[PDB]
Amino acid sequence: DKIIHLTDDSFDTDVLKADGAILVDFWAEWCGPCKMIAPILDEIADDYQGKLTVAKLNIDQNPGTAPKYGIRGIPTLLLFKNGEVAATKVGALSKGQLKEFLDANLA
Repeated sequence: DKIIHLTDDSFDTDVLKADGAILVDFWAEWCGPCKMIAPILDEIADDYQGKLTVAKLNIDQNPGTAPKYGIRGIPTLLLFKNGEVAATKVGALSKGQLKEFLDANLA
């Protein structure tokens, strides 16, 4: 498993202190589009090994963090660069859509 399973307590260390790119997924279990991008995120974790880390924060189990980033709709994917959000994607997307988004914003 290449994915970081975040908590509200671990966010600072896992995301804000990490030396590189973290793709954070803000999601919930009852959220249909959230569950659709889940296996895509697994594949991307594999594909982007050494370029970025994928991390997931479930917003019901960890209610404190989303509001700090003004998250309303889910899924919301935030690409962090050394603790600094670089890019925002709200809603579901295919692997092809995520690849382009990542390639364009990792540059």
